[PDB]
This record gives sequence, structure tokens and C-alpha cells, in this order.
Amino acid sequence: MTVAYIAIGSNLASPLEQVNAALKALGDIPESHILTVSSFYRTPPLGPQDQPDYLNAAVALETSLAPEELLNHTQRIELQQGRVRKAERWGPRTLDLDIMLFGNEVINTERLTVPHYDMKNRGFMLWPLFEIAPELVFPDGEMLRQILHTRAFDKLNKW
Ligand SMILES: Nc1ncnc2c1ncn2[C@@H]1O[C@H](COP(=O)(O)OP(=O)(O)OP(=O)(O)O)[C@@H](O)[C@H]1O
Ligand SMILES: Nc1nc2[nH]c(SCc3ccc(Cl)cc3)nc2c(=O)[nH]1
Ligand SMILES: [Ca+2]
Ligand SMILES: [Ca+2]
Ligand SMILES: [Ca+2]
Ligand SMILES: [Ca+2]
Ligand code: NA
Repeated sequence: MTVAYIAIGSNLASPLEQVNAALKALGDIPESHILTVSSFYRTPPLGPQDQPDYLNAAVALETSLAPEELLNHTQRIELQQGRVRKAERWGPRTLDLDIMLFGNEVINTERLTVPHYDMKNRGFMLWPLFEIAPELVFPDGEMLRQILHTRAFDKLNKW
């Protein structure tokens, strides 16, 4: 087994219902078990700002799936919950499931880059992560607690 950490975001079509559906779906992924779910946070959109606020959360998922097999499940859940690709970069969505971490692995394939390329710069990923994994160390040996102590990250509000 390995523990994967998944970032959850929704800003369309009733985020709270999309996130609660998605946690039921994540549970139904084979060879995999939810271990912890963070609080839900209401976060102002980064990138384009002319969109609703996000519900952001994180989940620890223990799995013996291969990492791209986990990605096939998360992308399926997203598509099943009405995720459509528009041309706008970083536009709104009903659900986004980003694989943050897959144990201590570093993965660079055609479809999957882990760690998530920009997570150490995003408080809406790091704060929920720290709530479920305060002791987390990244594959490069960086400590999640150290990143949040040393870097300026706005405080997150609960949904
Ligand atoms: N760690 C990962 N988690 C999820 N998808 C990934 C990951 N690494 C690469 N991808 C690939 O990213 C593609 C584009 O995803 P998407 O449109 O959701 O980007 P985004 O989540 O909006 O932006 P960002 O990555 O900046 O948060 C997916 O089809 C998938 O192949
Ligand atoms: N709060 C919130 N804002 C979001 N923006 C996106 S698109 C990625 C992105 C694009 C540019 C920058 Cl600089 C940072 C993030 N996803 C979320 C999300 O889940 N939560
Ligand atoms: Ca399961
Ligand atoms: Ca826009
Ligand atoms: Ca995504
Ligand atoms: Ca994303
Ligand atoms: Na298998």
C-alpha cells in the first residue's frame, strides 16, 4: 500500500454536494480506502478571478493501485460529475481532483506529474493537507510544517 493525497476543489453546481459525492466515489475506488478527510474551506479563486469561490479540501487515500490507475479513477469521477473542458485556461469546474502526492514517489509520465507541480505554492492545497498530515515530508525531504511556518500564505476560512 501507499498513501496518496488528493486535493479537492469545486466552484460550480453546488460545491458542497459535488464534494460529498466525490468522497463517496473516492471510497468506491478499488484497492483503495479513505483514511482522512480535511475540513472544507471556502477560498477565493486564484488565477482568473471572475468565478465563484472554491470549496477546497484534501483527502488521504491508502491504495495499492498504480499511480496512473488512480489517475484513471479520479478523471472518471470528474467526468461523471459533469466536468467539461472549456477553452478558458483555469476556468470554473464542478470537480477537480488533483493528485498531490503518491507516497514518496516522483512520477513524470505523459499523463501524470507528481508531486503536483505547484502545490508548494498554494495555500488552498497546503493548509488542508497539513490538517490531515501535519507530519508530512515531501519526496525531496522538505517538511510541510516548515513550508507553512516560513512562507507567507493567507489564512483559509472554513466553508
Ligand atoms: N498530479 C496530477 N493530478 C491530476 N492530473 C494531473 C496530474 N499531473 C498531470 N495531470 C494531467 O493534467 C491534465 C489537466 O488537468 P486540469 O485541466 O484539471 O488542470 P488544473 O487542475 O485546472 O490546473 P492545475 O494543475 O494548475 O491545478 C489531466 O488531464 C491529467 O492528465
Ligand atoms: N482558490 C482556488 N483557486 C483556484 N484556482 C484554480 S486554477 C489554478 C491556479 C492558477 C493560477 C494560480 Cl496563480 C494559482 C492556481 N484552482 C483553484 C482552486 O482549487 N482553488
Ligand atoms: Ca475502495
Ligand atoms: Ca474568466
Ligand atoms: Ca486538475
Ligand atoms: Ca487544479
Ligand atoms: Na490490481
